[PDB]
Amino acid sequence: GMQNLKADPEELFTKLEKIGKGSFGEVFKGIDNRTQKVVAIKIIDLEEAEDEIEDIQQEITVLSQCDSPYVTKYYGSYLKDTKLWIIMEYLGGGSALDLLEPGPLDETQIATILREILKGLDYLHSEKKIHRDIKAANVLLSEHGEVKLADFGVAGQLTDTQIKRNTFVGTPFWMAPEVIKQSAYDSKADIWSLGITAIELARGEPPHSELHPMKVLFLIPKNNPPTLEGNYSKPLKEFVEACLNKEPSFRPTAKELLKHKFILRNAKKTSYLTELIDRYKRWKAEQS
Ligand SMILES: CN1CCN(CCOc2cc(OC3CCOCC3)c3c(Nc4c(Cl)ccc5c4OCO5)ncnc3c2)CC1
Repeated sequence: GMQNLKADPEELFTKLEKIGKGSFGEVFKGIDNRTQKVVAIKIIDLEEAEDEIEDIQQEITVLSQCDSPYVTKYYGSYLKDTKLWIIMEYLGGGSALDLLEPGPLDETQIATILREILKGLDYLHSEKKIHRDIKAANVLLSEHGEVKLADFGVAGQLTDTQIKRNTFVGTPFWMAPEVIKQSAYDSKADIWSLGITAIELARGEPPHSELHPMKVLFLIPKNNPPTLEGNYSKPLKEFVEACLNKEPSFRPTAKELLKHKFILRNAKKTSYLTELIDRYKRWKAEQS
């Protein structure tokens, strides 16, 4: 099971104020009392959240096996009475979805964000892991513009005896057709979700965003794949099209997409993304 579970978290960390909800539990800011670095603490009431427990175990397992600058760093899991503390690196720049709220991105920002997402997917997929919930809300940034994949709550693991998954998980607007159909699928599902995320970064919202999620559960397998419509560069449109193939084996790998024209021509230093982070802080501060 979970061999490296720890105890007595408050000997090592200080729990500070609530900073969000992780659907499983609450998320708190915290301090590593050893380094004085800020951490993010997700507290899960084990007494309450009873059948997502197998998902909790899954999230912990996957995280404890990841070591990448492009994946939210995992400190450890701590048992404390009826509570499980999952302690991770704090990322202060908000999510990519947050950064969209004040207005449109330009294609340099879109490419920069996508390139780092792609480095994350390359890492995960090389580790036979599948994120299965790629969307802007699960892409978090440090206050200086580093970009990491977050929320491994439904991440899947492939093995020598299980080469495909088939579980119905993810977020409907971003889900690949084969996942909705619960066919046998793999990392190529993440590549479809990446394509929807590209549209989301460009347009602000995924295709079908105004419809009830249950509707899209039939629309996505039925309809032709979405395309990126509007006045965007040809390489961006082709990048999206490449990802959004109904046939999974025809989608490129993350490795391959890192050499796409759109990425090569437009991605720049992640530090430039602090402009976006500042735009959000400004916007959020004057929001009524
Ligand atoms: C103007 N600003 C307001 C302050 N803000 C800081 C952003 O704060 C976070 C919030 C987190 O919680 C998430 C809840 C789900 O949506 C995304 C935000 C962070 C986070 N969450 C987290 C997730 Cl998603 C999954 C497992 C976890 C987690 O914490 C420990 O275990 N992780 C890291 N940093 C967070 C910072 C800036 C803008």
